[PDB]
Amino acid sequence: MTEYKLVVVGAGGVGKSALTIQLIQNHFVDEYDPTIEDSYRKQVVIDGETCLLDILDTAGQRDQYMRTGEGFLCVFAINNTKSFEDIHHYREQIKRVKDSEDVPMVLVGNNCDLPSRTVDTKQAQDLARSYGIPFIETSAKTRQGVDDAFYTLVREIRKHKEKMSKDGK
Ligand SMILES: Nc1nc2c(ncn2[C@@H]2O[C@H](COP(=O)(O)OP(=O)(O)NP(=O)(O)O)[C@@H](O)[C@H]2O)c(=O)[nH]1
Ligand SMILES: [Mg+2]
Repeated sequence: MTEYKLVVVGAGGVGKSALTIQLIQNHFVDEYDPTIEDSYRKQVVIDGETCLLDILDTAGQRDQYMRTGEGFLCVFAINNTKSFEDIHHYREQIKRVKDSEDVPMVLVGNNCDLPSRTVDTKQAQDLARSYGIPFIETSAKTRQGVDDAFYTLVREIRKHKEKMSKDGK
C-alpha cells in the first residue's frame, strides 16, 4: 500500500488530539491532557486505495515534524481567534522548512458544535481560498467532519504528487 505521513498542527486546546483519537479509536476524549507528541498508524480505504496513514499529533503550546510531514491538518477552534490567527504563522513556518510554496494542507475549524463563535465560516473559507487549500468544519465531540478532514488531506497529498510528477515532465 502507499503510506501517507500526516501531521496535525495548531494552537493548544483546539482539539487536535480529540480529532485524531476520533479517527483512530472512534471515541471522544472529554478530558484535556496536553500532548507532548503522539503518533498513530491506521490502514484505511480512501477512494478504493488501501493506504497507511502515519499521523503525528503535535503539541499546541517543530522544525523536525514540519520536515517529515507530507501533509498538514491545520486546526483552529472557531471559539479561539488567536488559534485562527496562528494558522498563517504555521503555514509560513512549513513553507520555510520545506523551502517550498506548495505543501499539501487542509484548514480545519474545530469545535463547530459550540455556540461561542468568534471566527466566522466566511473568514476561514476566504483564508483557505487564498492559500488554495480545502476548509472543513469539524466537531470532535459529535464526529461531524472528522473523516472528511483527514481523507481530504490524503486527497491533497495525492494531487501534490501528480502535480510534481507532471511538473518534472
Ligand atoms: N465541544 C467540543 N469540545 C472539544 C472538541 N474538540 C476538543 N474538545 C475538548 O477540548 C479540550 C481539548 O482538546 P484536545 O484534543 O486535548 O486539544 P489539543 O489541541 O490536542 N491540546 P494540546 O495542543 O495541548 O495537546 C478537551 O476537553 C476536549 O474534550 C470539539 O470539537 N467540541
Ligand atoms: Mg493534544
